[PDB]
Amino acid sequence: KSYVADSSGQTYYFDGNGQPLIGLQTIDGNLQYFNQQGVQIKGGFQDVNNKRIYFAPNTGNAVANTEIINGKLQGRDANGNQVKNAFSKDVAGNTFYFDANGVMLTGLQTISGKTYYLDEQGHLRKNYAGTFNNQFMYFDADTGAGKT
Amino acid sequence: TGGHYENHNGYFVYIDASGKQVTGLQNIDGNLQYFDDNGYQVKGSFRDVNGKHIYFDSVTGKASSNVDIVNGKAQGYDAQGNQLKKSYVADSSGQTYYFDGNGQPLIGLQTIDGNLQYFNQQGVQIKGGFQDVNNKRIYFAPNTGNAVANTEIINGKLQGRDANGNQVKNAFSKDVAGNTFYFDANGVMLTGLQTISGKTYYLDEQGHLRKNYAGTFNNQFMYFDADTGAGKTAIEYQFDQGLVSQSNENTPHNAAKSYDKSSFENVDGYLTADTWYRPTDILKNGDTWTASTETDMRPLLMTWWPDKQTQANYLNFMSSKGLGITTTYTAATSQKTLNDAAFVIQTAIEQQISLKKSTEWLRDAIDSFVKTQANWNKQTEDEAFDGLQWLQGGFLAYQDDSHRTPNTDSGNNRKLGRQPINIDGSKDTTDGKGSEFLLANDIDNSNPIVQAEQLNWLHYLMNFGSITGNNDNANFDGIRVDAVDNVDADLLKIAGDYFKALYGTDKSDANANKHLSILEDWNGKDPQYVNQQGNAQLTMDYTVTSQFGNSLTHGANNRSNMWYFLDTGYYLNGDLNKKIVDKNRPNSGTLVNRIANSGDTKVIPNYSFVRAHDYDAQDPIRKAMIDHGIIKNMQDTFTFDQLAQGMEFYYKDQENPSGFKKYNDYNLPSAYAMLLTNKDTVPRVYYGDMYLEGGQYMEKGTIYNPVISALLKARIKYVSGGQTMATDSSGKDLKDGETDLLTSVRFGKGIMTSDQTTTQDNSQDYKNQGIGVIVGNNPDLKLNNDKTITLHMGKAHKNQLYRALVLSNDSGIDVYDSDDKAPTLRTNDNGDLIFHKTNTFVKQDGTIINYEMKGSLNALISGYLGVWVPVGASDSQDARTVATESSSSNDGSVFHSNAALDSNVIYEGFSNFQAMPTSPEQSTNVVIATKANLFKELGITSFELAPQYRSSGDTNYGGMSFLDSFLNNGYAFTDRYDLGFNKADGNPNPTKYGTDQDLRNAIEALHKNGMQAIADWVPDQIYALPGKEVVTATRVDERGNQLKDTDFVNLLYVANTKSSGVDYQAKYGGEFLDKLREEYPSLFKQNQVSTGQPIDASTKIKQWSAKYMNGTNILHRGAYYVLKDWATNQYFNIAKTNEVFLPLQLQNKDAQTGFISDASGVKYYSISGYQAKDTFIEDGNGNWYYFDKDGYMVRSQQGENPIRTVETSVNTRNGNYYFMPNGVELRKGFGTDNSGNVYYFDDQGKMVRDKYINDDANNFYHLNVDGTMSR
Amino acid sequence: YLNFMSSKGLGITTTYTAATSQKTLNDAAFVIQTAIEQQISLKKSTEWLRDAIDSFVKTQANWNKQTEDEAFDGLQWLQG
Ligand SMILES: OC[C@H]1O[C@H](OC[C@H]2O[C@H](OC[C@H]3O[C@H](O)[C@H](O)[C@@H](O)[C@@H]3O)[C@H](O)[C@@H](O)[C@@H]2O)[C@H](O)[C@@H](O)[C@@H]1O
Ligand SMILES: [Ca+2]
Repeated sequence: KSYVADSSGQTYYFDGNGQPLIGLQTIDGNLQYFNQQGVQIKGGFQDVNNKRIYFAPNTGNAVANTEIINGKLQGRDANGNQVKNAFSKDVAGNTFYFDANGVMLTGLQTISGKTYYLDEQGHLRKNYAGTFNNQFMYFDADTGAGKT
Repeated sequence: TGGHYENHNGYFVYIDASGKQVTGLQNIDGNLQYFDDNGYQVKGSFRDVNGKHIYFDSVTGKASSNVDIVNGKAQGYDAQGNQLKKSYVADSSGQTYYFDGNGQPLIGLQTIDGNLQYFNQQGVQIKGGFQDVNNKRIYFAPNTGNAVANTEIINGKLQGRDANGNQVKNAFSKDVAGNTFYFDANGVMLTGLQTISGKTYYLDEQGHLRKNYAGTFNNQFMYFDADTGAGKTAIEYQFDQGLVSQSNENTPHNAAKSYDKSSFENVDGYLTADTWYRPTDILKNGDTWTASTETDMRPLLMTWWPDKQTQANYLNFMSSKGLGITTTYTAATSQKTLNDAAFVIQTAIEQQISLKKSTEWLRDAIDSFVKTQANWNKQTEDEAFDGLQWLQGGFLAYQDDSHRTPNTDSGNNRKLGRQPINIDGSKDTTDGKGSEFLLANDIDNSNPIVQAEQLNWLHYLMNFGSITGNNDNANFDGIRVDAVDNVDADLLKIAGDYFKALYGTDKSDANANKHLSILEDWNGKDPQYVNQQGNAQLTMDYTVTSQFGNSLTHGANNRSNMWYFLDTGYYLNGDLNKKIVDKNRPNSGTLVNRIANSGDTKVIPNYSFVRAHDYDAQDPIRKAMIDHGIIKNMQDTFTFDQLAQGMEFYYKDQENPSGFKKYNDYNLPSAYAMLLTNKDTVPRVYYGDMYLEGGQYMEKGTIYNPVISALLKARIKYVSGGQTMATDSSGKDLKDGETDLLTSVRFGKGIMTSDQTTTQDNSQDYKNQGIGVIVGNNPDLKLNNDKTITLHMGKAHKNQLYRALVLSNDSGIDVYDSDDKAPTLRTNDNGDLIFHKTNTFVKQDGTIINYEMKGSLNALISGYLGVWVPVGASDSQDARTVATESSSSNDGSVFHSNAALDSNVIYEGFSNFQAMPTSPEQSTNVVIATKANLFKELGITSFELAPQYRSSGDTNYGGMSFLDSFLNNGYAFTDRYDLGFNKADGNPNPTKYGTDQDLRNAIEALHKNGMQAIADWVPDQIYALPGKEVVTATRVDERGNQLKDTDFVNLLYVANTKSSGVDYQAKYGGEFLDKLREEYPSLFKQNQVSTGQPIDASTKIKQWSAKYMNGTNILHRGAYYVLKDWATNQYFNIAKTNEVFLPLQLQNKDAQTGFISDASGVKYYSISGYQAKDTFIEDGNGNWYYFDKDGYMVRSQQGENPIRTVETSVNTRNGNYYFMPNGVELRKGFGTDNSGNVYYFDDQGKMVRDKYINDDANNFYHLNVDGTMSR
Repeated sequence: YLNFMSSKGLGITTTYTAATSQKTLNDAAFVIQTAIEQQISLKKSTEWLRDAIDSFVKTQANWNKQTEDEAFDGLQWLQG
């Protein structure tokens, strides 16, 4: 019931019997994946079951991430479900918003009666002041929502 | 649970199940959130509740860890709002602090958990950069922040920095990427070949140390170590086993008493890892050798092993069970030592046999050990889950291999994936090839003998009552074809022509319709093939089932508009005014256009549904169990108790008054309203929409029951004539007034158009017929005050009074059983019922009523639904059209979509997730008999019964069990002809649904009530066959295509393929064919498409075996469970004494094993004593070698190319390898040829071509087509 | 100051912020002054307070090294 790093800095988890876990496993709250050889997947996607999940670079924990499918950015949540009508992060730390059709949004966007500013790259901008509606608007450091 | 989320002025509010707006901290459905005094929700800010300081996330508003500047200083906090001590915390901007014993952040250099880290003046952790701490200079890692060696470019020269921040001089040092460099006395990185401390290393142009790199460095070959990159000469042989004799004083004793089936447990003559044999003598009690008696069997692995690796594992494993000194033995261990050790284990074994007076304990020890080994478990079977492999872990295709496995040869049959669109194999190279493999053992339906047997079974079912009870009223009338796309499409023709011959289905609609038959045919091109072939069975119409998913049935919020139901593209330019049909579209659209269907243009006859036993049931019900932790995987095995618990949550979710549904489908009444009013379709109704899918059969009705029941009885009364369909909508996007509310109308018996005022035959039936349906998918729909919505009931219904059958509102859907109890409304001169935002309706006598055209949300709807009928309907009014006896059509076809066919309704009267009957009286088919009446009066003309076949149950010979099997639903079965017969001891043995008598009584009862009974025809597979055979097998995907990266090709495998031969398949198999060939010769003379052959009744199938199968799901036995000699690659066998092949130890001959040099080269002998020829061999230290046809290891010469092309008996291994002077195969590394060109060789030694290749240190290289490295 | 003196048993232990109303803080400084004069009479001394003030003063960034930009590169290695 412990992790071990080998010579190459690869990571296994051995259970109650000393035998390595394979496949999807939940360590406490943490969700992790293990390949058929018992090695922990770190810093990459992985098609477990029906869904598709990204696992973090050093912790190896399941988290939201974005990848470019065809020529369009797509968003992936912590459960491996693609994101529609919601905000989702990538591992770098940027937040994006994806519409009903799963496509990332760009520019100034009014959602649920509040207004957020997304740059050319689709990054949600926080602590950003600018004349957005041709009228001054400061975008919150908290949630990026426009205040007057 | 049970409170909705609302957004006001940009903020989230939560309104309770109580109906109260929520303030304060609240754990809602497992998420911790906060709302201020106005009831708005907080995100990306900290709040104080009790003595807790809790941050909530900026996206979700969910409680999680952060750092707050509190007064002057930084302080960390957890998810529950406790100040953290001696822990890391990451803040909102992804930055990291470490807070000490007092909660105060550490600053400057520090060591934690053996890791050296730095913190800036504010206490933030430095990551991914250098840092001048003290006098020195240290790099800290990107994510961990731990101190590590790194290199930076000073001036134009790379420099190296170690973990302590000192620059590196006269040593090796890494960079973060992973590359090693060497730096000289003057600190400068070195290049090229370098000799340091009496050893030589190769550094490329970039100064990277190259490991596992072969190349001619001194003009003389040199292999650079995988460990440290130090050059070896590769002249010393690395194998540690010289040629040794194994024979000794025990050989003759442990030798086999006989070389045949007497003395060897076997399958089809071959041996397996867990084979036991009869040794000549037995070391009884470990004391005295005594001749063996027939019953004294012992395990092969006590005496023999396939390789030293396995031998060493056996010894260590048995040691661990108390049998010997516990040992660490490796393949490197000398053979002599291992063999001596095996005998001391043998001794201990014989001692525990005398002590326990048993061998069962050993059987279990051997079994356990055998599954330890990768070659004898699934790891060598390439488990995968993409495609239909999702079900069972992957498939094996059996092969025609007359040399090794002749009982298993199919006679050049096994045509795979001859689905409708690929019946002639013309799409075998594309994705259009059918997925022949689905579940369990896939039957070879491309073999004419098997095709005949499927027809025998078919006849048996259509005459089940005559055959099993001499009751001619207990016979099935039609069929459902399970898994059409996974079988050879010949079966359709076979079935079609049978029905033609016996029932004259191609004569008339009355004959055709007396034997209603349906197809589970999911491919999008199946409908048009079925129609080209004359519609012998009805195709499904997925296009409508699909659109229900998108527009009503699936999801909340985003849904396709109701507009999509029209498929306006059917008409040219979507011009409803002009209505010119589009002759040449991209082969798309809904199957039957219903915008203005006057019955004038012929369409493909079909059945349609909203749900099925296997559509929108299986997945939801399991997602529910997963979500409540009852199982972990969709494939996981679950018990009935596990299912019952999960079902409670499923039901709770289904009937949720909130109106939100996590697992269940939305708008089901509204979906059925459309299904049951549509022209040119035979609707099918799912038991599970009427009664609950779990527990006992008909135990409790669903909430939707009354509404759907009403729709069904009204369909008998009012549904006939032409149809129109429109929406208050023009496309994806809605203009100002537009509601996207759909209006569907039927006119009455002879009325085919809006503007038609009377029938041609002057029948008056039409006046009290017809129906109006209005449906929306928007529960928040509110009309403009101006807006009016219209049902054009038609010019045949001028000035007529209409009354509601069904109306939605905010608490449910009201259902009106008769004209008096319902609100009426009268049509105008043109025959339109006009509706406004606000309506005041009058009952015919009773009262005046108020009603808003308002979207609603509750358990029974998320949208709008209104249905209206003409008042004054007779009690026995019947709008159906009876099918005519005349030969209406010379088109050749069987079914025709018309008013007669549309007068049918199929009821799929079972669920896969029903519980097992608690008593005989509650068995499904007993209940069906007593309740037949009820279905007559809902207008069901055909009752689709579950598959009646005896469940294979919990029986499982290897590989993944499936839910069909362990839930006993009847899709997984062992005996195809056992439908609930008693045990031969006389005792009852019902299926899940009851005995054979219960079934015949159930079928008769349906005929007594004017309904047909449909038999589920399941020709694709059969489960859990008790007898083993040895097949030749290749690992394949659903389509029977070999996996790309598999070495499992044409290997011998023990499968479970043979039937009991004393079952009902044996009794009734092939019996009725002779009778039928005599009576209808043409059936047996007609050629099938896929084969060019007719069916072959010259051979009867009373017992299944592998020769009639295409394959199986993987059985977790291993690629080499069937034992083989590595040297010759010949498998051991003892069937026929003329062609015996055994290890020489077992024949008391001398088995010599090991590597031996001679003047020509090196040779190798396997443990079984044979010389290695034309095979690859792995030594005890893990190195691989290739021995050519002559028997000599391949090795590179001075001045010659080390790269050698191999063509072996083992085809999968063919390729280009790089053999060093001592014969070692290069693996996972670069190799230079004699000319200085570099190539790369993969995990298995093979050359790689035409692709980019990546490195753990992020170096990228390219390999051209010819193999060379561009880089 | 109010939080620090509170923690020594001199008042209700408090989280006060710069956001707290000036009125509330001033009232609270007086209830602390009162508590102070009691422990001065009780101990008949002011040294205890001298040590309490010293300690509190160095708590504050403007009154300790944090606003002095401590560095150790070059000869600054010797004394900061
Ligand atoms: O003990 C493991 C490790 O813990 C720290 O590093 C963890 C992790 O911290 C960052 O990412 C965390 C993540 O947290 C929230 O989701 C934020 O809102 C995100 O912006 C943020 O990324 C950091 O980015 C990662 O690089 C890092 O792995 C300590 O720093 C380590 O020393 C310690 O070993
Ligand atoms: Ca098949």
